[PDB]
Amino acid sequence: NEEADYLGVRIQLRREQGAGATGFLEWWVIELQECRTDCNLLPMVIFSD
Amino acid sequence: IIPFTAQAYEELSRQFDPQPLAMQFISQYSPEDIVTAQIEGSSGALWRISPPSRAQMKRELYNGTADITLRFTWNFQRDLAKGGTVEYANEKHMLALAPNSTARRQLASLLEGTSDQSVVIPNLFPKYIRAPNGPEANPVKQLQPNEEADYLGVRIQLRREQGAGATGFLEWWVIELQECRTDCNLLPMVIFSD
Amino acid sequence: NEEADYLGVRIQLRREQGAGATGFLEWWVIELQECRTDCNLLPMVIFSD
Amino acid sequence: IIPFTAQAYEELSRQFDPQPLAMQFISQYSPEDIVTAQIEGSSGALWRISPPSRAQMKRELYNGTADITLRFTWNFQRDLAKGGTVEYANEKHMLAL
Repeated sequence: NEEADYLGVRIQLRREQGAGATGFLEWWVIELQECRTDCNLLPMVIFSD
Repeated sequence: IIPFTAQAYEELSRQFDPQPLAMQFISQYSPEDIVTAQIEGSSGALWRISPPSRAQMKRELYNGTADITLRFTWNFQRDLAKGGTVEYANEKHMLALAPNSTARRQLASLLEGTSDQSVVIPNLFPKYIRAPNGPEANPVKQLQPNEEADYLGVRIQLRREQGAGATGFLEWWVIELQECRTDCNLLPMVIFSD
Repeated sequence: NEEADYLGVRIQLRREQGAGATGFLEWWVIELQECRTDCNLLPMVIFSD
Repeated sequence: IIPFTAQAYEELSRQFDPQPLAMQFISQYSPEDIVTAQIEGSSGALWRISPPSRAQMKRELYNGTADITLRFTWNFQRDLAKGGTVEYANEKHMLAL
């Protein structure tokens, strides 16, 4: 189904501030929508010729 | 990366109609072979310069007796699945910012963050570049016959988001063309791909 | 002696703070263990075929 | 990237004169083939590391029971217009801390 068989990605914004000012260490986190184990890992299965 | 319309090709032709060597060069390329890279004039990266490196750069701009080399580089990635043997065609321009020059002092005052003043650096941006089937992305000597003297002046600014507090300085450089009239946030680089 | 003839590296953490908050401009510095002149330079000798 | 002067080649030769295998290797290269890359010892990038990644690295250095691999990598970009079929020559050293 091409695009319809692609996994949903849960996106988060992590914003370390350090409780003070506007110093914002900002980075994005991505998780798979259906993660159960190892939500910190996105297993991409690559078939190398 | 926008390919030339037939109108942009007629406009480039009308711009260079007085130079028979420029028209002889333009006539070797199709509107599909000529691309305008609309390079955004805000740096796509924050300037992560170490505080001692910035203090050294400030000392070298104000007090340095050696020429400080301003290097403008371009590098064109191509589709190897469309053919050719070279994925990357690149080259560099290099202006010597002479000691005590106006541009060197104005780029030194930008580092103080006390001035809304842009530095203008003449002769820095080759508008017309050949991307040949080899690795060397040479400027078009037929469209820029005075070489460095036909390169556009670049207005450089330091943007310094602070957040009104402390020394947390989100710093990045902005570049504009000296003669920008429309879209000053874009630097149209005209690339002739072989 | 392969690994035993490799130079020791002195590593430092530089931490510009700006005397305030947790805004930490952090970067690593590396020096050669036996640096005498130009400790800010690591001379790698490359034999190009 | 500074090519070897004839003096730097004589100095390298005088450094390795006691090792006949080293002199046999040095004698295969010209002063133009040997370059000193003067790598600046300050990182050319700020260490962005996320605060949780830094806290994890600190926990793994102090309390980690597994060996933490310190990987030193070098990668040499070459001019394809000077010839050869390989733009990038690279390798890695890996110390188990």
